[PDB]
Amino acid sequence: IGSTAPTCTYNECRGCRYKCRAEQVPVEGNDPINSAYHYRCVCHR
Repeated sequence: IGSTAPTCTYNECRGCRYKCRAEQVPVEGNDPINSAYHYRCVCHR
């Protein structure tokens, strides 16, 4: 749908040891032009 559909692949968290997942993280809101949404990988429990 956007860029990282298949998350960042648990390897994205190579090191920790909990639940790994990636998601979209916008910064410039969205109402105005759409050009500021990236994706990152996180490792929480």
